[PDB]
Amino acid sequence: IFHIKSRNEIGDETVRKLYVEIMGRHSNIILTDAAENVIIDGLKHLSPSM
RNA sequence: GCUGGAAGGUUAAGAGGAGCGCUUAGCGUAAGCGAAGGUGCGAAUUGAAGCCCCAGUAAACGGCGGCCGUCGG
Repeated sequence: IFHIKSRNEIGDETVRKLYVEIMGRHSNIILTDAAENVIIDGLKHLSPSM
């Protein structure tokens, strides 16, 4: 977990998670918006096409 | 389309009657001004229904889609 606060370009203290599922080969750096727990940019898919 | 509302816009004829002309006494050296009256044109303001507008209505009119992916977007 990385508790990314941000005194961002506004001044508001926008807090989120940045979960990195370190899993060797197929890991995934995931900026998880903490208050919503929503992905905002991720790496590996499973659409769930299967 | 109908039913309803319709704050508001716009909308008549009509009441209008600000003013604008012309005639012409009189004033006028001329130039012209010109009162009154007449006569003609007349704006402002007001002017409903209505349509503009907002609802509701499909056993009203009427209408009942496309593109990408592999059923979803």
